[PDB]
Amino acid sequence: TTQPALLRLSDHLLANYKKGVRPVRDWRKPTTVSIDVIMYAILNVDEKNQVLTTYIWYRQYWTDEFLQWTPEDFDNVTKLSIPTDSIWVPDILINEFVDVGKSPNIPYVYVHHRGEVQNYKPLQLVTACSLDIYNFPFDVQNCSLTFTSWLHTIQDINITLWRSPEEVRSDKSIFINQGEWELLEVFPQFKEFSIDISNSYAEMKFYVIIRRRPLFYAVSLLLPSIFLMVVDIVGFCLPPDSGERVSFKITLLLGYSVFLIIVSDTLPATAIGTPLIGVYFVVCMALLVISLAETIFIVRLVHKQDLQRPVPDWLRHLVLDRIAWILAVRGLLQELSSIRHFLEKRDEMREVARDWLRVGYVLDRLLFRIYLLAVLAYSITLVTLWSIWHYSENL
Amino acid sequence: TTQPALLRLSDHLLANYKKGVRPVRDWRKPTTVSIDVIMYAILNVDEKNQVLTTYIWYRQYWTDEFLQWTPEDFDNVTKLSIPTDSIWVPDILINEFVDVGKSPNIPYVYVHHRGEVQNYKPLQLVTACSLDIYNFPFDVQNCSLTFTSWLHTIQDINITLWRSPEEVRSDKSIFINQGEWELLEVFPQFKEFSIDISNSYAEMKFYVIIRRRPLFYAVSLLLPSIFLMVVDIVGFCLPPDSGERVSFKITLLLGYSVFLIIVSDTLPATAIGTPLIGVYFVVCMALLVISLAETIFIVRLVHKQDLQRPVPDWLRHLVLDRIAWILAVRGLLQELSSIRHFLEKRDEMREVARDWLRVGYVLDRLLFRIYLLAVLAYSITLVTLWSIWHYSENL
Amino acid sequence: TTQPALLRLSDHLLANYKKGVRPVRDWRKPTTVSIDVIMYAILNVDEKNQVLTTYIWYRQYWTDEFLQWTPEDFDNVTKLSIPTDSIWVPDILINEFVDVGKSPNIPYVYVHHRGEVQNYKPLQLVTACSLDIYNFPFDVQNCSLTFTSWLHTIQDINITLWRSPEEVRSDKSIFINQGEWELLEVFPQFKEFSIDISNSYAEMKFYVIIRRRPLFYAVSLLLPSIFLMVVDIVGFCLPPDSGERVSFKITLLLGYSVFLIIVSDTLPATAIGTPLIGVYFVVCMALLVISLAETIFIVRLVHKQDLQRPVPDWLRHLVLDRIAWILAVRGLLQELSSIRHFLEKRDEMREVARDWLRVGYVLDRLLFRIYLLAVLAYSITLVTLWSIWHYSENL
Amino acid sequence: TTQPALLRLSDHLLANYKKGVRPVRDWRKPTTVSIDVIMYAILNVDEKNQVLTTYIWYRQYWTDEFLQWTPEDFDNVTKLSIPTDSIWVPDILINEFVDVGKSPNIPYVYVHHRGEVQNYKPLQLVTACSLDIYNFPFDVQNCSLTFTSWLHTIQDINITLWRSPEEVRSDKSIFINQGEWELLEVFPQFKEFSIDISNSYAEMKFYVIIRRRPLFYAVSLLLPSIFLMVVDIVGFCLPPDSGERVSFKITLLLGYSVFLIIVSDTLPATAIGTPLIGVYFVVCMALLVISLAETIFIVRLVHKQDLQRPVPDWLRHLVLDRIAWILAVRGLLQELSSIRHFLEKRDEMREVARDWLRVGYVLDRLLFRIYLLAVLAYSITLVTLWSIWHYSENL
Amino acid sequence: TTQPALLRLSDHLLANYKKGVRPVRDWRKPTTVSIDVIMYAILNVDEKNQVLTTYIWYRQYWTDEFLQWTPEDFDNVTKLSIPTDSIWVPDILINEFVDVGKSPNIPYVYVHHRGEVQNYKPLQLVTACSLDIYNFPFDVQNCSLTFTSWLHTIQDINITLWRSPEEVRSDKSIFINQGEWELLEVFPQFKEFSIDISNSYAEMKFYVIIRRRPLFYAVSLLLPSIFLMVVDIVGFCLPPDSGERVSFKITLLLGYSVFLIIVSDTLPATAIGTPLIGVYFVVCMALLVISLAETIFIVRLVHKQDLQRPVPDWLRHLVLDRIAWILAVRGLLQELSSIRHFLEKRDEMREVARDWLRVGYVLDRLLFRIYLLAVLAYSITLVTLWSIWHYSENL
Ligand SMILES: *[C@@H]1O[C@H](CO)[C@@H](O)[C@H](O)[C@H]1NC(C)=O
Ligand SMILES: *[C@@H]1O[C@H](CO)[C@@H](O)[C@H](O)[C@H]1NC(C)=O
Ligand SMILES: *[C@@H]1O[C@H](CO)[C@@H](O)[C@H](O)[C@H]1NC(C)=O
Ligand SMILES: *[C@@H]1O[C@H](CO)[C@@H](O)[C@H](O)[C@H]1NC(C)=O
Ligand SMILES: *[C@@H]1O[C@H](CO)[C@@H](O)[C@H](O)[C@H]1NC(C)=O
Repeated sequence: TTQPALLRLSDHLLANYKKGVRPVRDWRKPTTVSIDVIMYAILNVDEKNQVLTTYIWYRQYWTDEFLQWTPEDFDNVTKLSIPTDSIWVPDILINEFVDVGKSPNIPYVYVHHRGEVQNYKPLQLVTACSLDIYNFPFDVQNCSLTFTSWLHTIQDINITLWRSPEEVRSDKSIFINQGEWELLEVFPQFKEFSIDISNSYAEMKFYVIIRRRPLFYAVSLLLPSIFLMVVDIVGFCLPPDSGERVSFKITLLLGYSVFLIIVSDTLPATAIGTPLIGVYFVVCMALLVISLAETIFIVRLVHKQDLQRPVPDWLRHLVLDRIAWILAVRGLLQELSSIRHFLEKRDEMREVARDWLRVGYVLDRLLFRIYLLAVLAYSITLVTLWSIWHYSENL
Repeated sequence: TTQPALLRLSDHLLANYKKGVRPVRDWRKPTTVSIDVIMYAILNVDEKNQVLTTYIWYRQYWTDEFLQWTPEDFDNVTKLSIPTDSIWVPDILINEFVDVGKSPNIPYVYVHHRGEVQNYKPLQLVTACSLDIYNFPFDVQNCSLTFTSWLHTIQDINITLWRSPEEVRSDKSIFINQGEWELLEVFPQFKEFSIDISNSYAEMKFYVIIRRRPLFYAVSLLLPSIFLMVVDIVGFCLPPDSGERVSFKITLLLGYSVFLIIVSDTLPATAIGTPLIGVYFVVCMALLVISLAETIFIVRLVHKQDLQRPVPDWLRHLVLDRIAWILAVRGLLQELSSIRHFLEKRDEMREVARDWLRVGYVLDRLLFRIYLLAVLAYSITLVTLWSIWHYSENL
Repeated sequence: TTQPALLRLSDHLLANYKKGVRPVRDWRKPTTVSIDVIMYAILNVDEKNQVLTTYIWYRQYWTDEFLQWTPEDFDNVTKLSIPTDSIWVPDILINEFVDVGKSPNIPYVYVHHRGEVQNYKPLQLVTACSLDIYNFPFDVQNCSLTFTSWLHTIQDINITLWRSPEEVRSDKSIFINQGEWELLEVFPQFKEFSIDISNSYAEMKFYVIIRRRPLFYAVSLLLPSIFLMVVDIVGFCLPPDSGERVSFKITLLLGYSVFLIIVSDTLPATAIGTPLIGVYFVVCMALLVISLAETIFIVRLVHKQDLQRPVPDWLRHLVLDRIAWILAVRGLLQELSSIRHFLEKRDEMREVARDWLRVGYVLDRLLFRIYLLAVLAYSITLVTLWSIWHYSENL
Repeated sequence: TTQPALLRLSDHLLANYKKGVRPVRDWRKPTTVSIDVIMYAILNVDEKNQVLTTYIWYRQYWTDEFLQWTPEDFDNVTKLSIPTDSIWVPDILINEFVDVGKSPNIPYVYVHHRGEVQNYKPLQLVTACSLDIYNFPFDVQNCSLTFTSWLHTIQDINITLWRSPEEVRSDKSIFINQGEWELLEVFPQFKEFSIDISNSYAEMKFYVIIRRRPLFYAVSLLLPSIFLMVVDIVGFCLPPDSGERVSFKITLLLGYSVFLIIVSDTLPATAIGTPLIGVYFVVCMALLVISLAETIFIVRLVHKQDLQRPVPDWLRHLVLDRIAWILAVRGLLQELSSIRHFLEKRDEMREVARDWLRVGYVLDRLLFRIYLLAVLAYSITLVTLWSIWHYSENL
Repeated sequence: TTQPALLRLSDHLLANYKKGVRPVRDWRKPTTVSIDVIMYAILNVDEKNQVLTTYIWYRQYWTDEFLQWTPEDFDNVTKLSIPTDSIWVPDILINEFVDVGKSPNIPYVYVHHRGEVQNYKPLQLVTACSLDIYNFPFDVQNCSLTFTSWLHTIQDINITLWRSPEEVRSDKSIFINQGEWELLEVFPQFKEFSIDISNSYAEMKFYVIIRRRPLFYAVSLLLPSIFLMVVDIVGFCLPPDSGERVSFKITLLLGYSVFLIIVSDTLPATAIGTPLIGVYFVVCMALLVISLAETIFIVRLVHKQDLQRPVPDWLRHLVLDRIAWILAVRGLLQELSSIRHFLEKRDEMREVARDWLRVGYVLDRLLFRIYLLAVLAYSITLVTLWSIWHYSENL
């Protein structure tokens, strides 16, 4: 007619159309929603409140049996857009979410032909996830998102995947690669959910694989922790007996405590787990404290009237395996002989006070061995963490 | 007829239906809402603002006497879903809440048959609770949630439990066990509420039992506080008199103050209570300060012209119970005898300055006893706190 | 008739009813709103942004002359509930508020009989108040809430109190007593408000009296500040002259600075006032600094060639009131006499360097007096603050 | 008639009334909005994000030519209130704003007579402003608010002031004077805005004058910075040469660094400017560092084998202007003479090591002069800042 | 007619007008939206969450074929404003955004003539961007904003630029120049977007060029880092051998660590990059630590019984290139000769302990060379960063 095609097509469709009833002619046939997920960016991974922020491009389609027309009647048009609030829209929600509402709504949907309705929308999802930092510098996380209908059972709503699973697994078309986390794989999975003997529901789980970039954390933390070899080589060659070691070890302890003072403002906080690097740091702290204490005992003993046991019961264990594994003229001469002792009184002080450096080292040597074993353990665990991080790129 | 069943059933029901009036044919019969609560996760327990964040799956049903139909008239269908905003929905609210609004709405409800209407919805509840941290590492909390109608009295609205109470007590089907707090029991309870002589209301209280996981806090706090035995064994065997103790005790005091500097960033803050562990920490601080002061007095006395009272009035109390519980030739000889005194002047300095180590220990020994009693008290209170924590799993 | 009573009663009332016009038959009679306030909890008192968060149960009623019916016509029912958005609701707002919107709405109101309409609603009020912390540990606050209509004058809207004032003064039926602040009195007051010569408005002020619980702040702050007697008794009996005091006072200054380092994370921050306890703390700091400086001068003078003025002009003021208020044989003997002076050269060093401890104390004694006066002032002001806090419970 | 007056008056007005068209009979006449601004409180001045929070009581009126009636027809009533959402309301917005939405809406407006419509509403405005802290303790700020229509040009909407400008300049009727900032003047101003050659817009700028209260900041910051005279008088009279100054200056440097450690938690942060007081503080820090360094050189030189140049090229400049601006008997006697040198070897050590205190002071005296000039500059700039602050109350 | 023109024109237009259909008579012609962007202010650049906050004045127009009229029929009016919610409005969104919703809506649009509809609105955009701080003090950022339709393809919606590109490039008419960042260029760009073989979309990218103001950061950070020349000139001229250097270098290390303690509260935090200035700071820290260690070895060696290798294998490399690139009378005489050795025993101690200052400097000199090279590198990199910053103003 003279009326333009789109206006009278919308009049023919939307008038005498009841939004709020499931668009099926036979109620025994469930409606099928085919959803798709495209990854855009990873905005934040809190790893203290166990929640991550993500931004996802989302689309889905279903069949609306009451929106059908013959094209050549309405001037041969095969697609139009009508407002979302005037048709039936299913309720698809995420099971795990903390706060949603910063994602806007799109008030337009295509109704292509034969009832094909398509919805395009962005998503600002803040979803709870179980984030572990056991291997902090080299983390690989394994988070899930579940799509389902909160009310409709599987006899009313089915969920299917839009594309083939392989395309969804490797889809990095619009991802931002200038952040901190690197996307690896989005793995879809279908499940039937039921926690009671009456009703069952359809779910579509998406597993998101992310991986940290360790360069920043390596150059900012590991090399100052490589300085344990510096402290070892400055504490080894320096005389272990009374000298400047006590003071210089104290200064290095203050420095290595200032380092962990700075580090605590950068390492993540979590109330259920701690990084293994922190375990190695506190082990190094304990060994430094025991080293300082042992140096204090050795300094004190050989300079404050050493009365150590010559042959105590511990000597047997000391020697069993440690040495294997690791008129007035007469009065004038009398007083001259009496005052001649000043030379001895000036000389016999060092010989008194320089006794037992030999026995003091039996503990410094063992503690040096402990330092080297600790450093070797740190190196091997760092290498194996890097290996586990690097082998995760196969998926 | 030719019209499909669901559309004309919705037309028959919703047309000439007035939302806003209580759906009863006789106004003397109150409507009964049967509610249920399923526990999902404990997102946050603030324990500083006395509020916890929780996520609960919720459902309820009531009877709508104006939504009834004979199935075989409408093509034998016995269930349909209609929008929530087109029927009467009761107002069930939580008495204690700080901020709600991050939980979305579900715009669909089943109207099964004979007026059975079911509502399914998630809940993001941020509810105030009285959280105590007296036994911080081993806490067991006891929080409540109250469901009632804010306007309708008990003559208009009754609240009943959906399932049997035993099922609600032990329902951990969908709980997340990868967090910090562990769920123990959800105990329902019915009460009739009235704060005036005219109106009474129906409530349904739910008591949520949670329990902290102490592993993280134990390995991160207790063992550095186990190092009090390290400080005791390094302060005992080291000479108590003038030597290196003053300085070494000062260094340990700086270290044990750095520890509580770090701890204050991890211990919770509350303006109405403090953990008992903090009480033991400050007691240890006070004892360390008194030890350092006593060492300073002992160092000062025996090296700066000791003029202590030989037999003061305190000697009686010192000995009563402490020792039980715990031509020119003549001038030449004259000047030789005069200058012979240099040996004595060089020798009689140590004997002057090494007087009274015996009396100085009467206080170091007692203070060592005080340290051991404090450590024993710490150990026994830690054991009893763990026992109280472990016996709470029976419920 | 056959139609049930509630439905046709709602039809008779709400149909041909215009929401948006004040429900009076004669426009010269103002409508009267009778409000009531019940106290539930005090969620937060910020005392840095001068705002407090409160939770109040609220109710009010007015007369709607267009909602009237004869009961026995409509099957003898004398109460019903109708949606709030379908009738006229007055605009009652708080004058002082920072952010509202976290309190939900109740979409139901009773219309009892003869036009009696009742509204029940919770309130999440975040209202600005003038909070002072002059007596921080023992605060008693005096905050107001004002209820009025923002547009309607007193010729259109009147505000009256629901119950008698005495009941509102003492109403602690549902208060939570497990928080930090204690409720004392809610005092209603009526006022007529007008800031221009044309229009006047009706207000209903509510004064909320709250009171801090000082136990936590006392046990956490006062006793370490009771340790000023510890520092006084360790600085008094220790020799004031050159010895270990300079160093030990330095150590106590570092400790008493670490204390205020910790305290600054717990004391409240306010840009218009400071607690008097902080004034006493900084006075103690200044006195400690002046003590350390005076000890440095006394140490320096009596050990570095004292050339003080014997009788300067200050001696008169020093003594006026301070002492009241507070062949070759000849050469051989010659060289022997020359070398005999070594005894004097070894002995006359202490006598040179031990001059004037007597004059040094004239300042240490006065400064000790200053410490005791400062401690007495601290004690008396703490006692009077506690007395003012305790006498406030009469109201 | 029998129908009450207000209901049929509202029926006569609102029926057949089209909201959404500008209420003028002739479209060539712009509508005039007469606005007013009343100041209530200044909630926050961020001075780090360059934004302030304000609370303003607001009102405006315009003429609605379609809402007119003869009073004696409708029972002689000359005012009524009708809902805001049923009439035409202009769009008046602030040009500069960061976040609005915490101010509620008032759903009622008076339509007095002959089309006089009045709107009363509160405002929660968070507006960006250029805040400078050059004179932090004594700031006077100069912030603007602009009211205009975002779409309608001046041919459609005009903005006029309700009252006379003088009344708006001095209007402190409802201001809260218990905060931090003091209101001085609200200066209205009219401008015609146009950034293109086609369209012009009408604006009404309001300049808000505020002023800080300096008491808190003075008593909390200036007096500890008055202690520079304390450090000057303790560093002047103390011997400048080797003694206790190096150590005592180090202790004062640690104290004066602890002071600025505390201050950094209270001084405001701004990325475009710094207070001049901070400049004086860092100048004092630099002068203290140079003083400590110069003392170290002087201590080192006169005690470690001084080999300074006697007459270098700098001596000319040193003296030009600085001094103006500022058998066996023979062997027995031989060995006696040889050993007689012990007296000289014991005596000639001080005379060697006490050389050149005279030359060392040439730098300490000059640096003392620098300290006094710095203190004088600090005092004069503080006085002039106070004078500028005090003279701002004339407006 | 008697009815005023605007009311009946609005009646003629809006009645029988269907909002929700694209306003084209022929559906094969896409609608064209001509957009414009005007820059107002840069509120925040987070550079830790990789997001910036911006405020933009925005406008656009399109053609509405169903809103057309002949002017002289409706009393010769050629423009009117009608509510936005009563006509068709396209959906133009930004691809990258984190949170929107603090920008209000303007419920009025001009419909000029022949279907010309204009929309004016402000925008509060919080958009994600890739912010780098490699050259922190002198940053130039390069951020994008993309405008497109989220649903409509290019066959339905086209996007064109309102003005010429040159005007948009240089448009600083209403910019605020009192902030931290300086606007340089807004560069528009058109692109056709398609990530699939079926649908294509039209985009309009806007590149926003901003530039930091370095004055504040220069005066607050660079000059204290210019004090490395102060530390170099106080560590060079001071004797490198045993003396006061160890202690004075320790004090400078504590000062230069306090500086970076203060700096960490002002430097930005980013998990993907670090400023080069921080790299130079940590290099200076490492060199200071190695200097202190080398001084400790040199102090220890020449004072604790030096037993260094005289001619080790390292001597060849030491000398190859380093020196090029950089009765009783007999007994009386016997005892006199025996006691005559006291002079030698008092004299031969310094000569023993003053051995090898010559060899110790071979490392201090090299380390001084390292300091000068580090300072030169710092200066040249600062100059080149300033040059890159200054040359960016050409665009
Ligand atoms: C629609 O298709 C028919 C048959 O294929 C064709 O004749 C007609 O031209 C098409 N519509 C238009 C508007 O061209
Ligand atoms: C409904 O039930 C009747 C009787 O049980 C049965 O005959 C009929 O087939 C059922 N409806 C349908 C659609 O099959
Ligand atoms: C209402 O009151 C009348 C008279 O008191 C009484 O007869 C009647 O039974 C009452 N209504 C009902 C439903 O009982
Ligand atoms: C309105 O004014 C008229 C004339 O002044 C007066 O007679 C009449 O009484 C007034 N209306 C009422 C309701 O009194
Ligand atoms: C509109 O234009 C016509 C012809 O140009 C003119 O005669 C008429 O006066 C104009 N309208 C009005 C209201 O003046």
